[PDB]
Amino acid sequence: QSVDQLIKARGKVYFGVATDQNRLTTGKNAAIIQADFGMVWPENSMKWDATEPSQGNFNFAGADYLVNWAQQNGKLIGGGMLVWHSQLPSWVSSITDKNTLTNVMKNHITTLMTRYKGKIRAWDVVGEAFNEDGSLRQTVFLNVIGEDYIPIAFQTARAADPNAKLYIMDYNLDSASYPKTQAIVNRVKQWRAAGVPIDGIGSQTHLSAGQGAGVLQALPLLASAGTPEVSILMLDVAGASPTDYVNVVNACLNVQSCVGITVFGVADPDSWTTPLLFDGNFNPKPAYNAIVQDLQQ
Ligand SMILES: O=[N+]([O-])c1ccc2nn[nH]c2c1
Repeated sequence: QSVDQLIKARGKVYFGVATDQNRLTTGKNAAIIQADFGMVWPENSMKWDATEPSQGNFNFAGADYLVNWAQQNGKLIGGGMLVWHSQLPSWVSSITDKNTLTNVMKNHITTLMTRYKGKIRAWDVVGEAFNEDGSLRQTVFLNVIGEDYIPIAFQTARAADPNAKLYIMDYNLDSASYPKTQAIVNRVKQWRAAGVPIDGIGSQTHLSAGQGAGVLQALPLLASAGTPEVSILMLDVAGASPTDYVNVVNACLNVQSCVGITVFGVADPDSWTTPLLFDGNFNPKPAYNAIVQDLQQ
């Protein structure tokens, strides 16, 4: 059975998966994605290192491949990460001038979003902008542009493609008692009150064993920021316990603004702790069956 079809029948938009050309050309990834997932996200092909490895010299081959594959197979598409401190070319981090970096960041956002205009359901505009204590991570963007880099990124993205849902995403938003979760909520509330177009908070849900339970409280907390949408993304779970996976699914089911869930790959050997839903033989694991059973009605 298809977790995407079943979650849609529960009123959600999609059950998605991260992938890219190297997965879709090998093994059973394409067949599993065709059958079981309604949205694809690029594991790497839309990050800054892949798409703009030297300034103004864009490489769209991998991103084009994924977008084309998705359209041919009837899948929704997400993109990202537009602004991130990891996988960032040295030519970017070497910039110390505010105007220069602002213009570079805007051009990077606008170029990618314009190329795929109208084809992308949601973009991860800014990723991993928070320290664990809830302060803002001191990246080149923060240090050179200042705190306005987040407003600027979102305003630029909205102008480039107003069809897309614009997300901020972060990890360790899995417990309501951890400072980072309330901190991003507070800053997103404030940004939106200032007119910044943040449509979504995406929770990069990389769990250890037993951490699914806390998501039942953390995801409603994220939704209290008042964004149009929240989502689970890059989901994986060390040990792949059905209990942890079912808890995350139920958290999304319980939150009206949660639009869907994306799992961080297909088969365990291709994971970034056997933490995915398909084994090395590309067979569904107990956690996959448990999600199916939970979503059936
Ligand atoms: O939901 N995802 O797994 C996922 C993977 C790669 C991404 N890049 N930007 N957003 C992403 C989400």
